[PDB]
Amino acid sequence: MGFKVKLEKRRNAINTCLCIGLDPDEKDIENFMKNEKENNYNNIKKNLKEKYINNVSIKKDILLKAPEKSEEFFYFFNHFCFYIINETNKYALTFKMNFAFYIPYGSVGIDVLKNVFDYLYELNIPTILDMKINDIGNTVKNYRKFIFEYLKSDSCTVNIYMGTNMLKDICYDEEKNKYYSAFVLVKTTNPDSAIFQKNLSLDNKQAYVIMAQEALNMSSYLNLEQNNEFIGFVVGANSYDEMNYIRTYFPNCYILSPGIDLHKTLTNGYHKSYEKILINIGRAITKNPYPQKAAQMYYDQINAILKQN
Amino acid sequence: MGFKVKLEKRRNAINTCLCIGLDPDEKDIENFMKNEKENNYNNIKKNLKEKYINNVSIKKDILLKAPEKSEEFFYFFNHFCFYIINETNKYALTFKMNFAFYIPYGSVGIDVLKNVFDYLYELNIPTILDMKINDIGNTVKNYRKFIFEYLKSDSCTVNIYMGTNMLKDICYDEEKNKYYSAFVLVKTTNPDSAIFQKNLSLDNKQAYVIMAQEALNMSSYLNLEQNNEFIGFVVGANSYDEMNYIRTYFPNCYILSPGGDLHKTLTNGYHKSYEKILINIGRAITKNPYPQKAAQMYYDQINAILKQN
Repeated sequence: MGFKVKLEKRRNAINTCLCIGLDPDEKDIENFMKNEKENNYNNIKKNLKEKYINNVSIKKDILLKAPEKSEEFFYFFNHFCFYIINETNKYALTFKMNFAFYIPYGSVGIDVLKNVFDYLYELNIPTILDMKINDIGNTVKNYRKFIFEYLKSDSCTVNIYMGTNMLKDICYDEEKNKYYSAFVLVKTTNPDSAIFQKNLSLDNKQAYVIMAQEALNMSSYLNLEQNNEFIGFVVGANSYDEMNYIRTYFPNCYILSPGIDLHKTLTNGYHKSYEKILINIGRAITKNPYPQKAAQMYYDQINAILKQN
Repeated sequence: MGFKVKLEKRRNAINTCLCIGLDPDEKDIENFMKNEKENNYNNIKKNLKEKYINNVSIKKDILLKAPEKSEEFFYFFNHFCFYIINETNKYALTFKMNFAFYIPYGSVGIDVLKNVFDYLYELNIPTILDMKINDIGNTVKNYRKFIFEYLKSDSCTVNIYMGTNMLKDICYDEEKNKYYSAFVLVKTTNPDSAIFQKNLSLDNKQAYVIMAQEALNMSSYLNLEQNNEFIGFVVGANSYDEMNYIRTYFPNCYILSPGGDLHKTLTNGYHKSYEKILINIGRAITKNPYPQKAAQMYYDQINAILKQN
């Protein structure tokens, strides 16, 4: 009942700040399908035995079939995500799905995305939708409906360069009086991020500092924190200077750190409530041949730095 | 054969720079469905009877039925868009679809969007997908695939606040040796737009000015101009001062102007090749009870102001 309590409770249960990124590309699905057919559907038959696969709402008929060839891509795309979640959810404080990977095939990927979020909700695992949404206020409400109503995601990523007021139409819904969490793009992984995030300035502060300041001001205006919701910051893992600054001048804020030296990133943005520094690791786990092992490795590496801090 | 070439021929054929925005909300579909049920599906039966409806690729069986109640919403959503396109397409230089309106219901809206783009492609009408995409380079290729390959869109809107290099991954595909057009967000409609677009600055130029030149530097770098493609700007119609600066200091640009006083907007950003100043009208046409007249009305006004130039 609120993203902060759900994050707090889950953090107490598993004591890590690892966020697992599920961003399946075309190679992953064909390799998964090729591997599954070669090795007698070991993972698929384990998927079909897990409890919540019965609760997904899109094409459950097709998914629960043993291994209709128009649905072949849908079948393995959906089972690949279930396999990654089933293998690795034990080490994940949260799961972050990037919408770009589910859209390039049309509706079929949104159906998988919908199943993935339904599966994660059934598992009561906190979710983040990485869609970097941005638009004018009334148009933006369609994104809020899709993200927080259709997918029932716990939070999402936002590009507020078009204004901070859009956060009012993402993080709050007057018609149901429900509050939602968001992560705004502050400092990002690309090498040319600095052209606008850094070189732009106002009142001698850099643009990402102004954007972060603008975000938190809207968080207090909307009363998010009071309703167990928040507005957080996306800070690239490689951005050590900026990450240190954000934690220094903004403690109490939630940071989501994609693009991954792990020790430097965690120590710079550490917090006592370390669900306030989510470490996103994606391809390193999903493309690793033993995802549960790879996730367990990164789980231990992050627990080492947490106690050694 | 090229977005710049396609706009050129279509502009001379119909002599207008009107861009019609197809952004159907939930009420638009209910009102259309209520009207169709009362008047024995007058417009729906007019839609089915047009030649090009046969070239849509999703749920074609369902669409060509006359008026299984689960597909009811899909049926009227798709036919409403077909109705709007059929009524107003002869006055439109291009059609701009905003992705936000097609996603809030899950996969079902993407199926409609795909049919709308398939329908418009067959009509050889230029398209713009208003998705305001932004992401890191390799993830963004998924958007380029969705926009320019799946929907076969002619152009799209881009938020380059995360870096200009992402335009390299949108407007060009080395793997397929294809070039695409895009519109970059420069100055936008909202009242809180000024916090980052205006107040942020570098060496005393405002953020939209440096964003705009950074966008065009990537356009010249990518050789878009040679390949009959371009990178344009999204400048709000209400932003008269900024529109004035953009047209003079970057002439020969493509400008897409959503969102006042139409006369002031057009003459401020007018160009001899006036397909370089697309005028977006959405709610005024699609929510008007007589769309063809409203499209013809706005068509005549903008054709009239063109003569005073």
